[PDB]
Amino acid sequence: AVPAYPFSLPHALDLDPHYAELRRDEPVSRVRLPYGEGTAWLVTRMSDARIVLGDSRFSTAAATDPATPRMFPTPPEPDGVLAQDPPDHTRLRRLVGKAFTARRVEEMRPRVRSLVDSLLDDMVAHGSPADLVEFLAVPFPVAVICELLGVPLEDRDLFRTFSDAMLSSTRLTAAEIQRVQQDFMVYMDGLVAQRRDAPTEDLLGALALATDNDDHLTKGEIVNMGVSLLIAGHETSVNQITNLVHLLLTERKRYESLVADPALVPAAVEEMLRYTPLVSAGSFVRVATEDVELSTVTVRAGEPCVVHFASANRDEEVFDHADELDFHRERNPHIAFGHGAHHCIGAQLGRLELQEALSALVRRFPTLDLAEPVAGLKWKQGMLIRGLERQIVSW
Ligand code: HEM
Ligand SMILES: CC[C@H]1OC(=O)[C@H](C)[C@@H](O)[C@H](C)[C@@H](O)[C@@H](C)C[C@@H](C)C(=O)[C@H](C)[C@@H](O)[C@H]1C
Repeated sequence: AVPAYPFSLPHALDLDPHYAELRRDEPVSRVRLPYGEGTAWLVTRMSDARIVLGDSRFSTAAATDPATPRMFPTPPEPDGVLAQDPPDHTRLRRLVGKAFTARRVEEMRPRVRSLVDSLLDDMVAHGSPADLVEFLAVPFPVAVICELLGVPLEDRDLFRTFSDAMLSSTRLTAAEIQRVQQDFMVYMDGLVAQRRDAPTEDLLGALALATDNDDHLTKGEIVNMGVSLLIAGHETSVNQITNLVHLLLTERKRYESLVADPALVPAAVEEMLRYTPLVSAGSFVRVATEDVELSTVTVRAGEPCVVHFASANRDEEVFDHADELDFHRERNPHIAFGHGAHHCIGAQLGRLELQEALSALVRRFPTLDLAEPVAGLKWKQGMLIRGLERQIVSW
């Protein structure tokens, strides 16, 4: 009876035109998600998005029930941050949030700028043409989160594999993913356990203290924070570097406009954050705990809702010429980093990383162009997020 969401297999970074139709004439529409049972409201507009994400009457904890609609094979892990409601959620985030403040993240620009340069030095050693993914997109975020978290850099292939499986949408089965979660939890649990009598000066260390020094928080929750930070810490930024670079080079003018004014980069990062559907479709589901008014509908208590971040970021009531990509927007109140209690904790880290990668490239490689055809570009399929597996560039 009700439409299947996602509405189509994704292509590149392009939005299904049905989102625009929905925004205009049915901003809160009912849908059938690929897993779980029953039905959920899809929220396509910014005003409503902020209510689902921002309001205390929406619970993510309530979506841990296997019967709830969701975008992924496995029932959500109860111990994950996305599934915690405040105040427990607040305490959990407090454990680690100090290190992610705008101010602390800013402290890293120097380590991060060196790291980027070093990895771009190794790209020039190789010489054009080269795979931007191989040389920059993967190794840069991976190094940063490894050094931040205190995760062995030699284990990249291990945690990348794990992380890719947990961000599966259509690709893997419930059992394959459920398998990987236990391995990953055991891996992380072993990693924090190494600090029982070898305390470290890193997040995993702080995480280890919390497991032997906390009454409010379970060990499952504390350990799962480590896996959430490690998955997110690289999966987002790695794909997001390729996404911005794709958007820049497909219409060379954009890349050209940044070479002209490298101070634009930060605003262009914020723009491309708004434009890009990093989350391919949907979001972690929020279940209403009381009736809640949206634009066109009152969501009833127990009814699930899901948000498409990218569609809210194409809302014509809040962005002028929203279907157009523009680095000179005066205001840009996007929700590329979500909104409310679960606003991404690495928003400042992601920004730092994207700024520094894009700056360095725009300074150093003015003659950067896509050295493979747009048609054969290998976008990743059946994962909850989008990005390229390779990006061969010439200079
Ligand atoms: C370009 C970079 C990034 C983008 C676009 C991005 C996007 C998002 C979005 C949209 C959410 C909201 C999910 C929801 O509430 O339904 C989110 C949550 C999250 N992000 Fe990110 N993110 C980025 C970078 C990072 C980084 C670098 C880390 C970690 C180092 C990270 C860790 C997280 C975590 C843990 C959450 C969930 C926290 C919670 O449940 O409260 N993200 N991110
Ligand atoms: C339905 C789409 C979402 O994926 C999920 O909910 C996944 C099942 C989460 O368990 C993933 C693996 C967690 O590690 C996140 C903390 C990663 C972080 C980057 C995000 O929050 C991300 C935006 C995420 O919410 C969306 C991709």
